[PDB]
Amino acid sequence: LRLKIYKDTEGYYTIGIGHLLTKSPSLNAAKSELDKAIGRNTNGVITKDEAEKLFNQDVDAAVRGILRNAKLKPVYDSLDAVRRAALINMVFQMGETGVAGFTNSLRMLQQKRWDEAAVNLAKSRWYNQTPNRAKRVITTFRTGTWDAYKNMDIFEMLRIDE
Ligand SMILES: [Cl-]
Ligand SMILES: [Cl-]
Repeated sequence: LRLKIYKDTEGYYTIGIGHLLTKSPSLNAAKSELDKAIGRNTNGVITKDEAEKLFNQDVDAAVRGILRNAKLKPVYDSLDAVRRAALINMVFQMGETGVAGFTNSLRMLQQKRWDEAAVNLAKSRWYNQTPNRAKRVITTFRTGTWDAYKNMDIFEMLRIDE
């Protein structure tokens, strides 16, 4: 959808399907990151094919972040496939270290206390800053369904949220 550099909900330079380029306030710094990611002089604009390539890599990266993380892996391993997509969604948005910080929520999720996990996940900066997205992800954790995305797989889910 967005094939030119934009800022994300935190004001950070981004392109494509939520591909964060840099936290630097320099648009030139962001353009340099873009060119390095794409492998050419893009001047701040990419193709659809390029956007989808970065997206595939970014999803892979989020899965790899979980599997390499001592706190996230055992939660991920305990979840069914639909709830695993909710966890990948969080990591995609906030990064592995950020999600690994939800210690209490992760525990509740591992215990399969879905309603209590949902309540705990909402007492977060995440929820207060991106409540509609957070509500969709949380409903996914609570129900183990894709109901919140009705009007599926992790790629489609992120295409919707991002
Ligand atoms: Cl992202
Ligand atoms: Cl709580």
